[PDB]
Amino acid sequence: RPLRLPDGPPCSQRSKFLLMDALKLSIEDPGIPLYDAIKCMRTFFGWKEPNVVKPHEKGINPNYLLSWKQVLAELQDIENEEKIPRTKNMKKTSQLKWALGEELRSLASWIQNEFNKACELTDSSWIELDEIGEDAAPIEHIASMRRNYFTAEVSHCRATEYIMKGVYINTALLNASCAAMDDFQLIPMISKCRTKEGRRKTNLYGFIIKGRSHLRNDTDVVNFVSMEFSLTDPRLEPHKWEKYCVLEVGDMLLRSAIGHVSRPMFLYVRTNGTSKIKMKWGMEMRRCLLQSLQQIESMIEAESSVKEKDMTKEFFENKSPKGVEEGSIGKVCRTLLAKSVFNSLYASPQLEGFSAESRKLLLIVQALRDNLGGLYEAIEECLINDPWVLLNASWFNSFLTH
Ligand SMILES: CC(=O)c1cn(Cc2ccc(F)cc2)c(C)n1
Repeated sequence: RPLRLPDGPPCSQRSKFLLMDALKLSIEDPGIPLYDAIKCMRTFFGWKEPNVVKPHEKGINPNYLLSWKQVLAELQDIENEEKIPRTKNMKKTSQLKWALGEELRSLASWIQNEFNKACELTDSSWIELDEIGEDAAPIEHIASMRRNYFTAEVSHCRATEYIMKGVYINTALLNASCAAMDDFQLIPMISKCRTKEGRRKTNLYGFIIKGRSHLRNDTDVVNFVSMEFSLTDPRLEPHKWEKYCVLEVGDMLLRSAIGHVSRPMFLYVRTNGTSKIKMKWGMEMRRCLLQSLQQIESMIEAESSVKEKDMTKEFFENKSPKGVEEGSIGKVCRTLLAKSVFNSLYASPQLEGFSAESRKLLLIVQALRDNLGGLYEAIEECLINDPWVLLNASWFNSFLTH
């Protein structure tokens, strides 16, 4: 019996920042977030008077518009002051006070598309060669080989960009939460990468503005407004953007498969919140790299025990198994990594419940397949509205039909 997935309106985006829909303004950098952000802004000349093109149905849309216009205005002030300050504390306007706070859903196709996008390779590297690991001593020879092979396959992976993006914004927000407790601080969303030719690049995805943050404990919430560039027209999948007000803010000139084209640039705005403990996990997202490697190392040490010989080279160079189901060893590494990253990006008690209880039903059907309710209500009580959980339930059902 397949799990019954819930009927209802399509599920909507709930990550802390854009994933496949993000857009970067970038520079080849010659280290202070706000200076880097302003230089990134200055690379774009297609800005225009912003307007709402997908309203937030439950929020105050004029306040989101006023908030983006305030960002541009206060950045314009910074540009007129002789020095550029290290940080920028927003005026406590009424639109920002409002925005900072002072049901069954069915599976939609977008979340699978997000996951496919996370597995892809980008044209830039997002981690250094020795990024993975915490070891006090030098690693032994086999451990080194395995980490180098693995890193070669995931260093350019889109899921790794999400890791580093996530690490940056969580560190910046958490640091601001105790260094500027009473300020509506403007926090640029930045990542850094290296192009195939070795050039260092600094990327701006947008900004967040934090609310008051007297975080007395791990579960105290700090609210924030995120404002994120995108080329995704929200009118194509409106259900995805239930939680957002979306602005059109510019026009960008692009190289494409039909030469130069001009496409509108959007700004995805929502209010959100996070806690000390979730920001600490966000700072730890590089462990996804380490957890994924360790799942690969289990597979290598299984083939190795059987062959009475270390199988690291034969595993990563694909030289007994007669193929790779996902098509390449590279795709297996990036698939494992994307699962770990999405578990972190989309963490929830629904995911936790689903993971524990679906594994129980897994082993039971495995033992029935090899040798021939209640647990179902436990799993299916986690199938409410979360895109990541619903997708994983959809995947589990394929593992059942097969
Ligand atoms: C209307 C609009 O959207 C707009 C956008 N810019 C670009 C800009 C703004 C602030 C900066 F600190 C750097 C660049 C300008 C000048 N107007």
